[PDB]
Amino acid sequence: VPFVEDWDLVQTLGEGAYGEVQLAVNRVTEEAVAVKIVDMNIKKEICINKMLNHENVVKFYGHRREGNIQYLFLEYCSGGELFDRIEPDIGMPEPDAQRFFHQLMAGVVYLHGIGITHRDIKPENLLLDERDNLKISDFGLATVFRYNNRERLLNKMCGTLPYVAPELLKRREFHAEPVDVWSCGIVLTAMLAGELPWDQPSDSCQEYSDWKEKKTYLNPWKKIDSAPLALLHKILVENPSARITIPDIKKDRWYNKPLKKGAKRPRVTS
Ligand SMILES: COC(=O)Cc1ccc2c(c1)NC(=O)c1ccc(Nc3ccncc3)cc1N2
Repeated sequence: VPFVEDWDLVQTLGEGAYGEVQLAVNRVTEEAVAVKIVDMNIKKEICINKMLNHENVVKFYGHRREGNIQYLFLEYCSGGELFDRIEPDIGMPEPDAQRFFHQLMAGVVYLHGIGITHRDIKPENLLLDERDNLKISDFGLATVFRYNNRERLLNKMCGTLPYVAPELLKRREFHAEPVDVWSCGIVLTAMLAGELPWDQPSDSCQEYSDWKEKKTYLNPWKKIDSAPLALLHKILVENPSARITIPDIKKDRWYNKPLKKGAKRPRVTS
């Protein structure tokens, strides 16, 4: 009973404009949590976080206000960022990328199902727990696109340019779901080639023009096997209304290709 509410801040997990994130350890139980410290947008992040409950979404335990400073208690992910599992210019083994992509789809399906769009999917925002289970992180740019079963079209510029869908730069209004599908396709590209295909998806970007002209003999596409590449051809489609939806990604051949063995379990012989 005494001291269970006490947490020691043992190290910095992240720093930025928002403030900082510290790894906190319970004085009594030694449970590890991530505490987001915002100097003080944050009201919306907390409200969205209160809605979330899924195995592939960073869990929100609660918040505390100490005058001006807000403390967000979040699920600690000991495996760090997916970003650091991507070898520059190489990527990672295709069965690992497939497993992470399955868990990313489960997370995004969940959020879209409750009418939430993350709006900044990228490997820095995809964390790994002790068993390498992927968790969608940081709902600071997230918003509600569906309420009372009515879709709201988005118009605000949100995200990170290499991961943003082309409609965000070309259209005044756009559907939220194809934008998250697109960023997931860029994450899959990064996992399989260890590089981003373009600085941004605009016609003034030579690499983006090459892709629309189907020059897949060029990098990063040359490093990707034909089966995951065929999926990327359906995701990285400029027209968001013609882009593949998640129910159709779940039917894709590479998505359902057996590649990955289960977690290595202890065994003996004779
Ligand atoms: C001491 O470090 C380690 O042992 C390995 C490590 C490194 C970076 C992160 C984590 C773990 N885990 C997080 O849960 C984590 C939690 C939060 C976070 N950043 C956020 C920023 C803003 N909002 C939410 C999360 C990054 C994170 N990455």
